[PDB]
Amino acid sequence: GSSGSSGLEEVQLVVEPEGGAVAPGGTVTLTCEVPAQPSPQIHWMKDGVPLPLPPSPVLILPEIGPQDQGTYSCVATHSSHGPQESRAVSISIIEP
Repeated sequence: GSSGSSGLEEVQLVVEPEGGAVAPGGTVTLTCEVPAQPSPQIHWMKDGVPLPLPPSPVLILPEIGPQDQGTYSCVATHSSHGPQESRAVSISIIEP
């Protein structure tokens, strides 16, 4: 958190659903395809730790559950750019 600072970010992480939640056993899609960059350096972190998976502009997490719950985030790193971490998406289970 923070007292109340306002900032911007080039990267626009897109999760599905947008809300960032799904039933216990669904499938989510983490799209971080930067508009300015065609094939930038896409990354995936879970709780401040690099997950064992190949870097791609599309990361689907089928069969989500309680263990899946957490907070993901895509980081873009390429020429004329720096370590920019997109908003953190907290994936949780919905109780319909």
